[PDB]
Formats: sequence, structure tokens, C-alpha cells
Amino acid sequence: TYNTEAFDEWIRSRFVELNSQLEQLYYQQTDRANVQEVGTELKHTLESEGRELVKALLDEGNTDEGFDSAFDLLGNVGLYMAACRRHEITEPTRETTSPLLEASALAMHIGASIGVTPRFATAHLTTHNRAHNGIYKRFTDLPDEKLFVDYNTKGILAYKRASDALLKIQPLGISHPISHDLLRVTKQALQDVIESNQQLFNRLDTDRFFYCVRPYYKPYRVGSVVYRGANAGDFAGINVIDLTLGLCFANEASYSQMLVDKFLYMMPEDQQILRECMRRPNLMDDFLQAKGCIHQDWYQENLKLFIEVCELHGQTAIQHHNELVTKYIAEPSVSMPLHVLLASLERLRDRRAAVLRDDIRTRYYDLKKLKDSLRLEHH
Amino acid sequence: YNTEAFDEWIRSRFVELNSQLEQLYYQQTDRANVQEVGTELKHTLESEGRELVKALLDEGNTDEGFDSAFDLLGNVGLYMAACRRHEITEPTRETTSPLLEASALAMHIGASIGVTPRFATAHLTTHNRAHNGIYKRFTDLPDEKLFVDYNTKGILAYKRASDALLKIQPLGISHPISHDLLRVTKQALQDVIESNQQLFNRLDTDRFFYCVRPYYKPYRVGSVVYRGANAGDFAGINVIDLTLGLCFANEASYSQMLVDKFLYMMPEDQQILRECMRRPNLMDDFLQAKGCIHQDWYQENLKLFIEVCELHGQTAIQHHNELVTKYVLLASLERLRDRRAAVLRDDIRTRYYDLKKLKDSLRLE
Amino acid sequence: TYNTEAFDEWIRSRFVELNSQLEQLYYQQTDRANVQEVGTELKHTLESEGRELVKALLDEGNTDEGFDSAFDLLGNVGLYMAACRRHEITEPTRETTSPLLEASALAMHIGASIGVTPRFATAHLTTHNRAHNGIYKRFTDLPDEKLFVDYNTKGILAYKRASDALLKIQPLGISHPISHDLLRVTKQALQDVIESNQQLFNRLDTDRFFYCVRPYYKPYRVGSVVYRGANAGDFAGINVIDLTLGLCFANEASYSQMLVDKFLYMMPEDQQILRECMRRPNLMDDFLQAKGCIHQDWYQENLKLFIEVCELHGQTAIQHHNELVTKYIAEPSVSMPLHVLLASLERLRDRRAAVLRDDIRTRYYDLKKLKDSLRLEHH
Amino acid sequence: YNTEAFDEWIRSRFVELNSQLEQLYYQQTDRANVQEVGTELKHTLESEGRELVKALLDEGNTDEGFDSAFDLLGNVGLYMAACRRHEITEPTRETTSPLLEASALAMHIGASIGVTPRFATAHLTTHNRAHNGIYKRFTDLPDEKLFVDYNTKGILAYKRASDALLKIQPLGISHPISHDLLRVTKQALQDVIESNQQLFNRLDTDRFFYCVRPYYKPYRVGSVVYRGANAGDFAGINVIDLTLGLCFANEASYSQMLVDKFLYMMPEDQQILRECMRRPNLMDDFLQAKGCIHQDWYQENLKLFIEVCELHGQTAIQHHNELVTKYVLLASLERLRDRRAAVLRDDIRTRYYDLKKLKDSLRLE
Ligand code: HEM
Ligand code: HEM
Repeated sequence: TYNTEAFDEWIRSRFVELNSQLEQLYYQQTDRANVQEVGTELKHTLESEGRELVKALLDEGNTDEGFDSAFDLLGNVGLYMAACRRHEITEPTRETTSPLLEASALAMHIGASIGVTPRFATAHLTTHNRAHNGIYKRFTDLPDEKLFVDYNTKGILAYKRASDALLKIQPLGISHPISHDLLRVTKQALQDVIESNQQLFNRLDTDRFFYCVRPYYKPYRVGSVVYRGANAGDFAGINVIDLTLGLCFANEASYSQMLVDKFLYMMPEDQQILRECMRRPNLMDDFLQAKGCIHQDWYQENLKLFIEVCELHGQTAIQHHNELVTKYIAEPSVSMPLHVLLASLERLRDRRAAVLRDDIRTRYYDLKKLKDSLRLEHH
Repeated sequence: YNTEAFDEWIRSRFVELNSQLEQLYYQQTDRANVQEVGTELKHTLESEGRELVKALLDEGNTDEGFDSAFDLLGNVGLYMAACRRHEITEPTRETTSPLLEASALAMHIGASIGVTPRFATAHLTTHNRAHNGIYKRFTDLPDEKLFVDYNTKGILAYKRASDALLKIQPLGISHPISHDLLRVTKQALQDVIESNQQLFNRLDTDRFFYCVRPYYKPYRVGSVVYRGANAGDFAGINVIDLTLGLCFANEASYSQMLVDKFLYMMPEDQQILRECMRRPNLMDDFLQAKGCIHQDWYQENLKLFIEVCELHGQTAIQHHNELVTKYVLLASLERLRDRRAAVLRDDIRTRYYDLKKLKDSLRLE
Repeated sequence: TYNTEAFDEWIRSRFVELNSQLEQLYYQQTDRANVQEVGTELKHTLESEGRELVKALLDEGNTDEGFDSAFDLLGNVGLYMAACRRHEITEPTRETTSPLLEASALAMHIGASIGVTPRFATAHLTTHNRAHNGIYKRFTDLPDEKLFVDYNTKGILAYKRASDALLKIQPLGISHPISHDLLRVTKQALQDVIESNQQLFNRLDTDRFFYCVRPYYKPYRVGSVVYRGANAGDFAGINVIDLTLGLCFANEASYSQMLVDKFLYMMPEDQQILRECMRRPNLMDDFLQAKGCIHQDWYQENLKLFIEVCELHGQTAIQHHNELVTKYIAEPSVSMPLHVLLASLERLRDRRAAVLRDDIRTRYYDLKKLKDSLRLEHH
Repeated sequence: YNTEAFDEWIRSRFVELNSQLEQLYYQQTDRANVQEVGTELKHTLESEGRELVKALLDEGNTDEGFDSAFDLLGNVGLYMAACRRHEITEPTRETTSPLLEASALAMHIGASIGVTPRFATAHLTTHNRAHNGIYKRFTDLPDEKLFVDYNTKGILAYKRASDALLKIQPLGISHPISHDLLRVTKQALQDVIESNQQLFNRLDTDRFFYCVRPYYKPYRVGSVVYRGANAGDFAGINVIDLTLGLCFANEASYSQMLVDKFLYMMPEDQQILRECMRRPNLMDDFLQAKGCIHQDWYQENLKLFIEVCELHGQTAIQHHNELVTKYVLLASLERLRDRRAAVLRDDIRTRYYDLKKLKDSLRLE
């Protein structure tokens, strides 16, 4: 694993220096978002040194060191390609196919060999970013990047705690007393998300993030195909909650399509779990079907807690869209299909908040029926 | 409708018969005696259950999915377990099981889905589906419900602890996020201490030993004798042992224990457990990071790491001096409790010294 | 499974009648490839009856009857959508999104839920086409369709026999005596393919196939995304042979991309096996590395048989391209990106035949070195 | 390098020591005796192997992948099996295994990958990697090579038969393509008959019973006794039994047999086998298609189907009267051979009548 080590050590050293030093130049500019005619020397070094190290890896050909080893390597290749994209060394709408031949072949080889997208994925920097003596992979040494990544990690892990609790209710049923504890575990995990997102909101520098962090999550070509950038939402957890709570519907083209466009962007194990939720029942419909149990102790106790969980999830979606996406994407973007991705994100936030709409299906009425169901039972 | 017919029976008459039978046993002076008592109730339980099982055995091969099959196997196991409790079947008395139909069915399902052909802990705890608030049980006794509910709470708390620990593996012990997982682990283990305490302060020692425990006895399935389920039949607890490095897979005593429980947990738990047997542990990781002693992450993470090991080892003594003390291989149970607690011993390998070295490693700071 | 049964029984009855009767009209025409202003009544019935049956299924929502049941249902939905595409009831370059709302949602739901493409796949009509009292799913009752499907099935099954034998050599090694038998089993299976393809070549009606069979394998939209038609080559087997024999290379963008574009078009189990071959060694390189064993009995005996297998595979690719694709696609198409897909198919045939080229990597030299290696050893 | 050091030993000195030892045993008059003979060679085999194993046990947890671990377990099992053959270790003589290091290592790997902690058939047959033409073996005797090679050929032929049969399931018995799979199945089963015949006509009855078979004896791993491998330890053969409907998973006798062999085959073979236990079979399918008697597919497919059942049942008698006849649970071996052959019996359920009904069903045509 000499060649593999050599590339990783490069990613954890010079790679960070080159990008950092390059970000310094971009920030000094007046445009700040411009990359043309700047750091031309640093770009050649980053491209050159990375390619050689990658080329050494591409020579070894087929290797089977296990999923973790392969995924880690693919991450470095993706981190490398992502940087080249940020610095305009490679640009999709400018090419017909990727100019980074070696890296593309290697990335497409590993990705297809382990069932993941042939590029940098969220897990590469968050849940599966191995730290060496305290430092883990990063594009730059900027404090704002670390804040973004760490809080995405905290957020993601909090959602996993919430989806795991929800999945354990399935075998017990909504009337099970133990389901009341899982429901509370779920509630706490979702609150950890609200808190996690708040801290990020109160510490991340809006400007530094939009000009020095975000530009590394851009779409770029791998081979001839264009692959979009990773999202902090690329993991089963969040969608597992949507389906299990019944807030979203797999039978709707809009939602299933979204799942399809993200499967390869998460771990194989997360894909398996997500797909399975698409053919399992949900708690919403369960409670709705238990109308003749309205005067049951477990019903009032569990429905009450359930409804609270549905609200927290919707709260977390409003917090994300209304606050996070708003303060670091929409605003800085108006100053410097954007209105399209914003509109999709809205239907998503409203789908979780269960608001009233006529253009899309929502649980507003179902949730209201259940809320008004708890009224009749407190007697 | 046969599956449901049997399930509905298990959730109704089955509970009545056992309950009514437990009433007779308790009135006795011996109370542990079952000979010449409830002979009528025993015949009914055996008879009604067999007929319902026989109807199922006729359908032959069925593939309704893992959950459906496991649930059915649970009812068959619950039925056979009852028969064992009431002496309708007794291992040291037989050469092979007298419950022919139930045995065939149980062995068929179990082997078909990779689980033991009898009632397993998950059948009554994590995978016990409730209907309108009531879930499978042997009797309607309050002490059974206390035992099962707290075993469930305990088990689920351990799963939260093992899941947090496994997420550190890809991040490493020096990762800042590993400090949060380590704290999540600490909290989950505390939930176990609290969970066990509540059980200790509410369960009726007598009712449990004469009306609850006798349903977890060993009985024959076919010609083979299969031991009773244990609240410790799940990956979680052993995942923590290996990940924290408190136990060693390279030791016959421990790997044998794992082998004797694999079939007693869910296939998914088996997969996870086996995997931990070929993965590194945090203990050795910290020990190998001696040249990082003056690192911020080393001081912070290690402290919590040691607090985690102490909560686990300590939560071990509590259990050891409870379901084992108040109620052959006694030594094998002491070594297990000693490895977890990392006590000092000369007969078995322990982390006592390694843990002390690490505790005193925080000293310099 | 009433609604599921109702739809299947429809697919096996009226569906076949409507398409058949419709094919009769198209054939009578002078253009014969025209579909405008013809069978307008039959089209409305096919579209109408199918949609209603699908709509009934879409209502049931999430169901978990097992992989086989779900895959079978998805097949009927795909068969239905494919027909609508053939009859121009739906056309990709004419739409922005699919006009078949219910069918799209259902197809995308099942597909994503079990990890397969949301449309009709080769297995749906070949290896996983269940027959009822002798009759299995089909678009029409035409004899030429049955010939096409049956021989694709025979061909596919023969390739599976060849890939399975090759994979069993891996744990034994190329010098193992038992590997000589597997190598012979492989040789026989590949010959069954040559024979299978020959029979198809000598019995299929070139015209009927191009105007009455092939038009059902066209690309159509599912939701907003366009999904290409199934190919008799959508299964692990063929590519497993390519990689195990070392005739193709996973480290090349061109090949890995091709694998990615077909994974969802085969069974999950075939995907698993294929991906794994991308990180395993191959026999070609093994033999090349055993140069200091040239005077070994197993070497001459096994290398000789190996080289024969490589030739048969290449023979089967030439037979397919030069004969089959030529007589039923290229010619009838010149009479009535086509030159693009033909060019890709050529690089593929030459990759297996191991011919000499400068534009792509081939085993021509490696195979020649090994052939000339057997000469030195027969002494 | 420890893994390779042990493997290279198994492929060199290990073979020499055992071979040289077999020479001494054969010269004797008893020939089956091992007491007071080759005492020097035994010490060397035990000593050299243990040291190499001890080096491996030190590395602790390793995750080099299933193939690497399984291969290593095989060497450890081959080593322990030899020690058993030479009486260096004997089950009915011990309470626990005297080979401490080897036991721990074997139990560790086996449990970590889900296989029995000893030498399994695949270790010498389908998964025995050859180096420059030579693959793992206990001795250099020609009769061992004959036994192993033909077991391998037999096994691979059965895998071809089970794979063809499983591909009919999704197509159905009335599918035209099922007629080809049925013929592929027929040919594969014939390859088995031929394979077994060659073994019968070449293997030296004496050399095999005194120099080959004694290496497949049962021995202790830890404290548990694990039986020796059988050329029948793989899914294939049992997949054919269930798919053809010749055997029944709902019968304790058969499901128990499956349970006692799962760990003796590859995890992938276990998965496939278990699944067959909850799937339909062709026998019952044909029986249920009585109102299709005058169908073309019914006549053609059924004929070949019956020829397949007869080849299997007949290939059973051959084996039964060979490795069992020429060389307790003898009855359980008769019933198995009788279910496969579908003979007439009153003590166990068989397909004799069902098969006769189907044979006479072709009569009307
Ligand atoms: C200021 C920081 C953040 C910003 C600027 C941000 C921005 C975005 C953007 C613009 C998208 C849309 C997808 C695309 O077109 O690529 C997205 C998706 C998503 N984000 Fe964030 N994000 C932030 C933090 C977080 C955190 C901490 C979480 C927690 C896990 C998270 C979870 C998600 C989810 C789950 C999705 C998908 C939509 C859905 O299914 O509802 N994000 N984010
Ligand atoms: C006259 C009958 C047949 C014709 C017209 C035909 C045509 C084609 C076409 C045009 C393609 C290109 C893919 C696309 O753009 O969709 C293709 C692919 C393929 N065909 Fe056929 N085919 C026939 C029979 C068969 C049979 C019997 C087999 C046997 C399994 C088969 C195996 C393949 C393979 C494996 C591929 C992929 C290319 C590769 O990886 O080499 N085809 N076929």
C-alpha cells in the first residue's frame, strides 16, 4: 500500500497547502469569486503532483483490500478531482469529457467496484473521514471549513440516532410501551439536530463559506458523465425518517427520483436500509388505522409523543431551509437552475412540516385528524 | 389463517392456562413442585397447541419473509417452553422430544432462517409485537412484565452504546467527533445502570424465581437439547467488549461463548459480532499512541474512554451480583465479569495494567 | 394479490391481442415502420385498460412480498410502458416528462425499492419469465418474437454456465489439475453459445424482427428520466468472462462506464458478482506471470486450453457482431447515433477477439506472447 | 510473513512428516496401529506446527478478507487433523484439546467468518489452491490424490446439477427453456456417475482405509468435539434433494442433518441451502398440474424430470454401497439413500408412489 499511502499523505499535507494558499489569493481579489489568471503556478503543482500519484495507483490495477480501504482511496481521488474543479482546472460545461484521464479511470474503477458514485461523497469528509493525530482530511486549513464539516458530521450522526430509534419501533408496533421510549429517543436526537444546526448558524462565516468552502462541492465530469456535488443530506437517516414517519411517499415520482439520485452518494449499507423502507409500513398510517383505540392509554401517550416527533422533524427542515440555506446560499448568491433547486427544497421542507398545499401531497389533513383525535381521547 | 390462529391462541388461552397454572404452583408449600397438579390445564395447553402447530406443519415450506417466519418460530418456541416449564417435556427424562410436530416445525423454520429452533430473547423483547398495547407473554403476572420490559430497555440501551462505539472505528480515537460518540456511549451505558436499578427496585424476587424464570429452562428440540434464552443474547454487549478491547477473541473461553450464542440472536447481530472479531479495538489504539500523550485529543478522548470502560465494567458487577448472585460454569461467569471490569487476576488475561497505564497517562496532564 | 393478479392476467391475454392485432396493421402498410394514424382504437384500449389496472396497484402503496414478486410486477409495468412506447403512445424526444403518470410512479417505486432500473429488463422476458401452462409473457403472439426471446434465453444461460466455470478456477489457480476440467466446461458452454446464435441466425425472419419485434425495446421516459431499452447482454455472465479472462480492463473509463450503465439492468445478485470481478485477478495475467513454469505439464495443458477459451469468446463476439447485429440491425436500418453504437460494438468485439489496434488497449500482444510460449514448452 | 511461513510449511515438511509416518504404519502387521511408532516424527510435526501457529495467534485480530482467513483456518485444521490421525490428540481420551494455540486460533477464525473451527471438505477440494501444480495434501500418496480429485470432480458436477435446477424455479415446470435446464441437470448427474465410477476403478481400497481415511477423524477444538469432513459437505447435493422434492425439510431427521453440516460448507452455500428449505419443489408442481396431462410441455419436461430423479436416486445407491458398504446412525443413512431413490418404505415418507403416479402419467401418451 505504498502508492496508496503516498497519495493519502499528499492529500493530508501539500494538497491542503496548495488549496489554502490559493484561497488566499482569491479572497484578496475584488471579485473574490474569480479564478481566471490567478495562482496559475499553484494550480499546475496541484494538478501535476496529484496526477503522478494517481497514475502510480492506476498502474496497480485491480486490488481487493476491502471496502473501507477502497472507499478511502476513492475519497482521495475525489478530493483531488473536486479541487481541480474548484480551481477551474476542469469544468463540465467546458468539456465533452474529463481532461483528468488517470483520475477518471481510477475513480470510475473503484466506484463501480464497490457500488458508489465515482467521486467525493459526504461520508468521505464526515462520518468516514479518518483523523491522524487529531487532523482529518480537508481541502484547506480554513476555520470555516472545519466548522462546516464538523457540524455536518454532528448533524448527520444525530439523524442516524433518530432513524435507528424509529426503525426499532417497527417490530414492536405503535401500541408497544417500549415504543414510547424509542419515540422519546427519537425526539431527543432530532433536538440534537436543531441545536447542532443552531451552533453552525451562530459560528460559520457566511462570506468565507460561500467563497472558500462551498466552491469545492461543485459538479464535475468523471469520464464523460457529469456527477453533482455531495450534500450533507446524502445518507439514509433523513429519508428513513421521512418514510417511517409517513411524511413522504415512495409512490410519488418526485420523491422516489430523489432517492435514486442519491443512493450512490451514500454507503452501500445505507442504500440497503433506505430501499427497504420503501416497501415497509409507516407510523402515520398505523395511528390512522387505530381509530377504534382512541380511548387507549398507549394511544394517547404514544400518539402525543409521535405527533411531537413529526413536528420536530418539520422544525429541523424549516430551520435548515429558512435559516441555513437562506443565510449561506440564497443571500450570498443574490449579491454575487438556482431558483429551481430552491423550489425543490421548499416542497421538501413543506412535506416534512406537513403544511397545507394543493400542488403536492402532504400529511396536513392526516396530522390534523390525528391531533383532533387526541382531543376526543383525553376524556 | 393457521399462522394467525396459532398467534391469537398464544395471545389468549395460552396466557390463561399458564397463569391459572402458576396460581396452583404458588399456593403449594414447595411452590417449585409441578407433579400431580394442574393435570387438566396441562393436557389442554399441550393439546390445543399441538393441533394448531400440526395445521402449520402441514403447509410445509413457506417463504413469507424473515420477520414472518421468525415470529412463527417464536410462537412455537413459546409453546414448547411452556410445556417444558410444566414438566410436559423434560430433557434429562427423554432421549428425544415428545412434541413431534412442534419439534419438526421449529427445526424447519430455525434452520431455514439461521436461528436456534427455539424461543430466543428477541422473541419477547426487541421483536415482540404488541397488539392494542399487549405483547406476547407466558402469563399475565406483573413480575413477568417487569422482567421483560426492563430486559428490553436494557438491551436497547446497550445497542445505543455499541452503535456509537462502532462509529468511532472509521474516525479514529484522535478524531474530535469521536469525543461526542464516546459521550453518547457513556450516556447509553448509564441508561443501562439506571434501567437495571429500576428492575432491582421493583421486581419481586420470589414471584420471579417461581413464576417467571422457570419458563427459560432448557428443553429438547428433536433429539438435541437447547439451553434457555438470556437477556444477554444480542451483539451489543459483546460488541462493546471487543471494541473497547476488554475481551479477547483469540481466547478459547471467549470465542466459545460467542459461538454458543450466535444462533440465539438475529442474523444481522451475528454478522456484526463476527466482524468485530477481526477488527481493531480502542484500548490497543490508545496504547499505541504513546508518542501523542501531550496532544489535546489524547487527554480529552482518553478520559471519556476510561469513563466508558469503568461504566461497563461496573455495570457488569451489578448484573453479576443480581441475576447470578440472588438466583459448574460459575467460574466462566467470573472471568467474563472480570475481563469487563478489567480486574487484576493471574489465571486469565485482563486489561487491569493496560487500563492503569492509561489512567496514569492522564496524570501527567 | 388480487390487483397484482388482475394486471398479470391482463398482460398474458388482452395485452398480447391488442399488440398483435396492432402489428398486423403496421405490417400491411407500405412504410410498415409508420404508426401515425393507425390502430387509434386499439391504442386507446391498451393505454386505458393498462392504466386502470396499474392505478389499482399504485393505491396499495408500499408492499413487501419479496424480491421475486416485486420484480415480476415491475416487469408487467415495464412491459406495459414499453408497448405504449412502441405504439408512439409515449415518446421521449417529444416529452419533457412521461405522460403515463401512474405507471411511472409505480415503476420508479418498485425499481428503487429493490435496486433495479424502473423499466422492462432482459430478465423479465428471458431468465425470469414465468410460464403458465406453457405460455410465458410476450408482447405479441408472433413466431419471430418467440424465436428471439428463446434464443436470447438459451444464449444467456449458456454464458452463465461459462462464467460460473471460470469463477471456480479462481480459488484453485491456473496450475490446478481440476482447473483443466473447468476450462473444458467453459469451452463447451461457449460453443453452446455459438450454436445457439447460429440457430437464431438460421431461423429468425430479418423483416418481421425489425418491424414487429425490435420496436418494443425502444427507450422511453419513466418520470422525467429517459431509460434505454434492454439488451440481451444485460447480465453479469458476459462481462464476468471478459474480466476473468483478462480480455477487458476495469481500469479503463470506456469499460467501467459500460458496466455502470448496465448494473441496474441485471439482477442484484448479478451486480454483486460483476462488481467483485472488478477487483479480482484474471487468468491472462496469471499465465503471463508464470513464465518460469513454461516446461510444466499443467502449463502446456492448461495454457493451451485457456487460449482456446479466449478464442471461442472472441469467436462468439464476432459471430454476434458480424452476423447477428449485421443481419438484423445494420442492414434493415440502411434500407429503412446508430453509427455510434455500431462503433462501440466493434471495439467490444475486437477487445474479445484480441485483435491488433492502436486506438484501444487489447490483449493481442499478450496473447501472442503466450501462444509463442506454448511453442517453447512442447520440447 | 507468518501466514505464508505456515502455509509453506504445510506444503513441504508437513507432507514429508506424514508421508514418512504412513510408511511406518503400513509396514506393520496391524497397519492400523499408531502406538510406539514414529515417535520422533510425531514430535517434529506437533512441535514445528505449534510454533508456526503460535506466531499467528499473536497477531490477533486480522481482516484480510474471507478467502484469506478461510485458507489460514484450513492450514490450522489440516495441522490439527494430522495430529489427530497420529494419535497426538484423541477426543475420547481428553476433556479438552491439548493443542491450546491451534484451538484458539481455529475457533477464532471459524467464528469470525461463520464456519466450523476445523478442516472442511472445501479446504482440500473446491478451495484448495495449487502452487505450480501442487495443492495442499496430507501425504504424497497417489491414493489420496485420487480420492481428493474425484471428490472435487464429483462435487463440481453436483454444483452444475443444482444450479440448473434452481434456474427452473423462476421459469416454471411448463416453460420450454426448463426442458434444456432439465437436460443440463441430467448430463451433470451423469458426470457424477462417471466420476464416481472412475474413482471406484482406480482407488486402492487398502491404502485408502489405512493411509487416507484416518485423516478425516473427529477431534476436539477447545473442549468441543467436531466430526470429520465428508465429500457431501456442500449445498449442491441437498439443493437437488429439496428442489426435486425427494426429501422433506419438515421432517426432523432431514432438517437436523442440514443443521449438522451448515458450518461445514461455505457461507454462500449455507445461504442457498437454507433458502431451498422455504421454496417449492418440482415434484409437487408436476403433481398439481394434473389437469395439464395432455399438454406437450407436460409430456416432454416430465419425462426428463423423471430421468433426473432416477439418475440421482441411482447415483445414491452407488455411493451408499461404496464408501459406506466397503468401509449407530446406519439407519439414518439408509433413509437418506431411500428418499433420494424414492424407494418403497413404511417407516419413512417417500416419493415412491408420487413418482410412480407421474411415471404412469406419461403412459396415457
Ligand atoms: C450552512 C450549512 C448548510 C448549507 C449551505 C446547506 C445547503 C444545502 C443545499 C443547497 C442543499 C440542496 C441539494 C443540492 O442541490 O446539492 C442541501 C441539501 C440537504 N441538506 Fe443541507 N446545508 C447545510 C447544512 C446541513 C446540515 C448540518 C444537515 C444535516 C444533516 C444538512 C442536511 C441536508 C439534507 C438532508 C439535504 C436534502 C433535502 C431533503 O431531503 O430534505 N444540511 N443542503
Ligand atoms: C438477431 C439477434 C440479436 C440482435 C439484433 C442483437 C443486437 C444487439 C445490439 C444492437 C446491441 C447493442 C446495445 C444497445 O445499444 O442497446 C447488443 C448488445 C449485446 N448483445 Fe446482442 N443481439 C442479438 C442477440 C444476442 C444474443 C443471443 C446474445 C447472447 C447473450 C446477445 C448478447 C449481447 C451482449 C452481451 C451485448 C453487449 C456488448 C458487449 O459487452 O460485448 N445478443 N445486441
